[PDB]
Amino acid sequence: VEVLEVKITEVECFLNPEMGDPDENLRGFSLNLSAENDFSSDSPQRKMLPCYSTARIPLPNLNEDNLLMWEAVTVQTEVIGITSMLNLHAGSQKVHEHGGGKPIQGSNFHFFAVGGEPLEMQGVLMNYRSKYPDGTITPKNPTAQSQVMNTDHKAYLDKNNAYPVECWVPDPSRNENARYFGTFTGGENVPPVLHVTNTATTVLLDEQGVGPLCKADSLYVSAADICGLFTNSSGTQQWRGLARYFKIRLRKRSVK
Amino acid sequence: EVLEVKTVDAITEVECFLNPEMGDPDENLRGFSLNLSAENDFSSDSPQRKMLPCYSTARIPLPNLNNLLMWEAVTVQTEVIGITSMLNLHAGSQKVHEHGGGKPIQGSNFHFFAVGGEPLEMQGVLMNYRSKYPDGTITPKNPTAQSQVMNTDHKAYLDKNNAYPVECWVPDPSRNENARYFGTFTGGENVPPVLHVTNTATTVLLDEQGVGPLCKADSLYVSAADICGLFTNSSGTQQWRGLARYFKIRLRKRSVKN
Amino acid sequence: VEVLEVKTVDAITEVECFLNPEMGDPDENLRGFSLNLSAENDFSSDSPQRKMLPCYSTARIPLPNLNEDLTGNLLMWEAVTVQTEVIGITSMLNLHAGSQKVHEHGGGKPIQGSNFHFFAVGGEPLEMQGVLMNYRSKYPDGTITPKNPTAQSQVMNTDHKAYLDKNNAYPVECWVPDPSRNENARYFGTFTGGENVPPVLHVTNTATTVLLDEQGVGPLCKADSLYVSAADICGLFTNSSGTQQWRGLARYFKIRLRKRSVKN
Amino acid sequence: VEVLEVKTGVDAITEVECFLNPEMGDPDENLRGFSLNLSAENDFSSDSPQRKMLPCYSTARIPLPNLNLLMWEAVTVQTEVIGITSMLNLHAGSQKVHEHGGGKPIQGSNFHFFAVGGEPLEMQGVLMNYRSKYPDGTITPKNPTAQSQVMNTDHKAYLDKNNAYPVECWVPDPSRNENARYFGTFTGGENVPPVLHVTNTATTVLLDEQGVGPLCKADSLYVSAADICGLFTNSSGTQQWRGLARYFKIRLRKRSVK
Amino acid sequence: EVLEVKAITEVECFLNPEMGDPDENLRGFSLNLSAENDFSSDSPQRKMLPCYSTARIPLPNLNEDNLLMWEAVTVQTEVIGITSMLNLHAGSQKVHEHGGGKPIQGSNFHFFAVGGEPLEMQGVLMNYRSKYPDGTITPKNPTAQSQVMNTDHKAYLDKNNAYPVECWVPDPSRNENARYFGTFTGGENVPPVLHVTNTATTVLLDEQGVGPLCKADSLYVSAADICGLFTNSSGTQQWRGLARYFKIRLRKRSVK
Ligand SMILES: [Cl-]
Ligand SMILES: [Cl-]
Ligand SMILES: [Cl-]
Ligand SMILES: [Cl-]
Ligand SMILES: [Cl-]
Repeated sequence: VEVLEVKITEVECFLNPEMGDPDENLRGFSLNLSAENDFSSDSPQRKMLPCYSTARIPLPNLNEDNLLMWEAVTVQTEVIGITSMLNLHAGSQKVHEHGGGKPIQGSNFHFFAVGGEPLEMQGVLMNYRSKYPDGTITPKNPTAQSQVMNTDHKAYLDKNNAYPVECWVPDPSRNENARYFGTFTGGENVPPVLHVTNTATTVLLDEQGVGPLCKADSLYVSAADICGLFTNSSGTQQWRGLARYFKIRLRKRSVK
Repeated sequence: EVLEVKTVDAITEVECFLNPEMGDPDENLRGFSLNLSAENDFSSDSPQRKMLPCYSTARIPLPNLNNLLMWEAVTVQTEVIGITSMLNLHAGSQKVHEHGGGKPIQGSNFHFFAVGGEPLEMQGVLMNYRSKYPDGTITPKNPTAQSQVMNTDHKAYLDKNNAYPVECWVPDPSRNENARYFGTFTGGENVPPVLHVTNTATTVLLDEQGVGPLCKADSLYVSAADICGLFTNSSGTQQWRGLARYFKIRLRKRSVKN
Repeated sequence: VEVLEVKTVDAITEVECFLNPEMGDPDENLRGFSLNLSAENDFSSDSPQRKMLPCYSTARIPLPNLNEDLTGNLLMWEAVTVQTEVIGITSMLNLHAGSQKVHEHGGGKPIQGSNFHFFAVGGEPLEMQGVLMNYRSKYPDGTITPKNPTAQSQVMNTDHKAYLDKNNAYPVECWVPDPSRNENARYFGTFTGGENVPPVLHVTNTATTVLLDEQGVGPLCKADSLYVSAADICGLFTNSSGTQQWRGLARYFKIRLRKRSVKN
Repeated sequence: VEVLEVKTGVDAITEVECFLNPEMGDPDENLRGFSLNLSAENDFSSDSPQRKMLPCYSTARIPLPNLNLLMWEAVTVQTEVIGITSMLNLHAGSQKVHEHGGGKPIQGSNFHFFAVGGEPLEMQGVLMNYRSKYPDGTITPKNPTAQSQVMNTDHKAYLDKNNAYPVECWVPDPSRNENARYFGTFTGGENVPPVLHVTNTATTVLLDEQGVGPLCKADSLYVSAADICGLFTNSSGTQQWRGLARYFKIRLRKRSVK
Repeated sequence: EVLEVKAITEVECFLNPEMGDPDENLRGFSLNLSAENDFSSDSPQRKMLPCYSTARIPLPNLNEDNLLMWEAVTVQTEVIGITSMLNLHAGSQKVHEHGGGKPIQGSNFHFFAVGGEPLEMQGVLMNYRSKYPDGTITPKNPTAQSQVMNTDHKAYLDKNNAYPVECWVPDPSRNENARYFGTFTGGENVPPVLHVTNTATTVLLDEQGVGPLCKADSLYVSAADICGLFTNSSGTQQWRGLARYFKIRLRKRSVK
C-alpha cells in the first residue's frame, strides 16, 4: 500500500539464547556434541541443536491518533555478559598440567533482525538426509538440491526456540519489511571478538527514508548469538550462547 | 558512445541464485567435491573432473528495446546463502579429539562475484603447466612453463557453467571493460571462514564517469565462485564445500550513439 | 534534567587520572597479577579464591561547585572528550623473569590468551548488569556478585542491577555495563578470548574520543563528581611450572569539560 | 626540473599496460615461477646461497611516444596480482596435510611490492648477515660491514637490471625516489595465510601534494615489482618460494617543463 | 603564547636500532634470551636488553637579532630493511627435516616520536625486584607499585642506547610538546607485518593547528623497532631490530 508522510517512542527488550538447554542448570548451553555420524544415519537430539530466538513485541494501539503504523527508525543492540567467559575455573578442561581452563572458542554466529512482521528464512542443509527431532521445524521433503539452493524451503521465524540455526538463514530475496545483520566465523580454535558500547546506533531507514512498518501494532526482533564451544574436563563440547539487548526508536507514519 | 539516461518503466530489477559447482561426486554430495588427492608429481598430475571446483555463470534475459537503448547495471546486492549449515558438527566430520565435536569446515577459501553486459573475460594461470585436465573441463589450451607465470595466449569467456576450473582461471584485468568483478583468496590449512549477511549493503557498479555495465543483446551476466573451505571426513579425507550466491541487480535505460 | 546552552572564559576545565588495575594481588610482591588460576571445578563445586578474581577499577574525581544558590538555571560540568591509554605495555617484552621457556634453550613465553580492555566516563557511577558462566559459583567475602542467582543468571536475569560504587569489589567475570541504563555515561569495551590470542595495544597522544551524543550533549556531572571506570586484563602469564596468572596494567584518563546550563 | 602547466586537448592523454613476470630463481625449464629448494642452518661465517634460490626484484622500462618542452606525467595506476586461484591446486607436488588428506597450501613469509617512476627505482641495501657470500649474476651491497645489518648509507643502487637485485638485499630508499611512487607490505611467519584481492574498480592516484606525478625522463616509464606469495612444501619436506606476475595499467598526460 | 605562522626547512635522519649488539658481527641483534629466572633473582645482561633509540637534530638559529621557533608540521617515516627477513638460509633453525629456516616472528614493538624537547618517559616493570645492569637507566627505588602505576618514575629520553624498552613507555600525562605513536603485538608466533610507501605522511598539528615547537633550536626523534625473535639452529633466540627513517617538514612560528 501507499506510504505517506511522517505524522517518537522507544521499545527495549532482552532476547535469551536458545542453545538447547539440556536441563535447567545448563540454561545457555547445548547438549554435549556428537561426532562422526554417517550422512545416511544422522539423527541429532533436540537439546543438541541451537535455534533462532524471536519475540513479537506489542506496541501502543494507534486508534486514538488512511491508517497510522509505527515505523522503526534506529536500533541499539549488544550481546550481554561477554565477560562471563573470563571464568576459567568452572567446568572447562585444563589447557595443560597446572594450567587454567580452556576458553570458549571455535565456530560462532552473531545475528540480529528488526522487522514489522516475522523474519523470512531460506533453508540450506549440510546433509539433506539428516533426520531432525520432534520440536524442530526444518526443511520439508529435502533433496540433494537442499545442500545448495532449493527454493521450496521458505519459512517465517514465527516460533521461538523451534527453527535450528544450522538449517535456516535470513532470505535476501524477501524481507522487504525487515533489516538483518549477521557474521559467521568458522574454525576449531577461532577466538571470539565481542565489543560493547552505548555509542553505536544502526539506522533502519532504506534508500527512500522508510523504516520497517509495524503490522498489527507489533514488531519482531530476531537473534542468534553462538559465542563458541565450551570444552568440559571430559573432552565433551557444548555450544554457549548469550542474551541480546534491543533498544528500538519508532515514529508514527501515515499509510493508505 | 554513451549518451543520456532515460526517465514509467525506465527501471527494472532482476534477481537470481547461482548454485556452486564444486564437483558433485555422487547424487547425495551436491555442493561438495570428490576427496582431494595429494603429492602427484608434476610429470603425472591427472585430476578427476569431480575433484575440480568450477566458476558458476548465468545469462539473465532483459525486456527487448529500441541512437540505441541499452539496459545499464547500476547496483548489486549479493550474499552467500546457507553460511549457518557449517554449524552441523554432528555429520561426517572427524572428531577434534576423543569425546569432542566434529571438526569445522576451514582452510583455503575463495569468494568471487561479477556483473557484466557480456561474459566475464578470463586469464589462464597454472600451478603446473603439465597438469592433464579431464574431459568436460575447459583449461588453458597448450600451456608452456610460461603459463605458470603470465602467458597472454590463455584468454577465454566464462561462457559455460561447471566447465572452467577455478584453479586454472582468473578475471583478466587487461579486459572486462563492460563488467565489474570482486574477489578475495585466503590460503592455509587453518584459515577460518568469515562470511557476512545483510539486506542493507549495496555495491554501486558505475565507473569514474557514472556509467555501469551496458547489457548487449538485452542480456546480463552474473558470475561467482564461493569455495568456503575443506570438509575433513572421519577417515581424514578432505573435500571442498561451496554455497550458492544471491544477486539483486537494479538496471536503467541508457541511450547510446550508433 | 532539561538541558540548555553551553556557557563561554573560565568555562572549560581538564581533569587527569591514573587508574591502577585490581587483578587480585596474591602477595606483597605480585601487585598487578592474579593468584594462580584453578581448572576443572564441577559447576556444583566452584568456590574461587578472592585473589584469583580481577575486579573493575573505578575513581570519583571532584569538580568545582558552579552554583551561588540552587533557588532557576543550574550550571553543571559536561564531559566533551577523553584521551585514554594503557600504561606500561612494553613491560611484556621482559621474557627473562618467571615465564616458562618456549622450548629447550628458548626465550620465556609472552603473556597471551583471553583479554578485556574496557573504560567508561560518566556523571554518576557506572550501571552494571550481572551474568554468570555458572549460577552455582560460591563467590568469596569482599566481592559483590549477583544476589540470589538462578539458572536465568546464566542468560538474562533483570534482577542483577548494580552501581560500580566501590573499587576492587565487582569481579569482571560476573558483571557487564548495562546497555538498558547508563543514560548519563559513555562506555567502550572489547573482549578477545582464546588460549593463544596475541595482545595488540596502541599508544598515541594524538587520539581523542568525543563523548557528545546525537544531540551534542556529553555526560552531566551530578553532585560535582566525574566517574572513571576501567578493566585492562592483558592476558595470561605462564610460570616455569605451567601455572597461569592474569596480568593487568593501569589506564590514564585526560577528560576536558565545559559549563552547561540546565533548567531547575 | 621546473614544472609548468598541464597541456590540454586531443592526443594530450595516453595509457600503457604491462604484465611483469616474477623472478623467483627458475631452477629448471619446467619450474618457471618457483625458487630452488631453500637451504637452512648455514653459519653466518659460511653462508653462500645458490643463485636459483634467491628471488630478485622485477623491472621493465616502458618507452613512451616522443614529444620533442613536454614530458609524460604518470597520474593513475591500476595493478593486480595474476593467478591467485592457482593456489587452489592441492593435488600436484605438495606434501599431504595428514594421512588421506589434501596437499598443503602455499603459506608463510610473503612480500607484495610495486612502483611507478619516471626513472629507475632507487634502493638502499640492508643485510640479515653482512658476511653472506652472494653468487655470480646477483648485484648486492659492496664491502658490507656489521653496520650493513642496520643502516649503511654506502649501499645506494638503481634497479637498472631485471632478475639481478635480490629481494633479501634491497629495499626502496625513502630518502630518494622524488620521481617515483612505491608501495609494499612484508608479512613474516612460518604459517601466515596469503590474503589477495582482485577487482577492476581500484585505482591509485600517483599525484603528489602539489598535484605532480612522476615525470618520464628520456620518454621512459619504469615499473618495478616483487610478488613472493609464500612457500610451497614438496612431499619430501623441501620448500620453494612461489611468485606471481603483476599487471600494470598506467594513465599518463603531457606536462610542460622548462 | 603561540602567535602567527611566518619559511620552511626539511630535516632527515636514519636512526639505528639498539638491540644490544652482543659482538662486532651481530649488530642489530640481542644476546640470546635467558628464561625462567625467579622474580627474587632476575639479573639480565646489558647485551640482552633492547633500548630506545634517540637523536637531537640541530636546527638553524632563528633569533640571531615576538620571537621565532621551528614548528614540526609533518613526518614521513618507515622501517628500513624489512626484506632482509627473506634470508631463511643463514643461522635460523630449519622448520622441519629438509625444510627452509624459521622466519623471524613473535613479540614486536614499533614506535616513533617527534618533539621539540626530549620524550618524557613513565617507568613500569614486569618485576620491580629485577636487578638491571650497569650501562642502563631504569626506575630508581622501585616498589610493588612500579609493576602498575608509580608516579616517581619520570625521566627524559636524554641518552641513546640506555633506557631499556621493557622498563619505559611514553608518558601520556606529559609530552605537550611532542607526538608519539606505538603498537605492541605479543605472542610466540605473531607474524611481523610492515608497510613501506613514500606517499604516506603523518600530520603533527594538534586540535588548535599547532605542531611541536623546538625549544632551543633542536628537534628530538625517538624510536624502537623490535621486529621479533630470530631462532638459531641450537634453539636459542635473539631480538632483531631495524633502523627507522624520518623526514620532517618544519615552518617558522611567532611566540611570546
Ligand atoms: Cl520447507
Ligand atoms: Cl586458452
Ligand atoms: Cl544482584
Ligand atoms: Cl653498495
Ligand atoms: Cl625513576
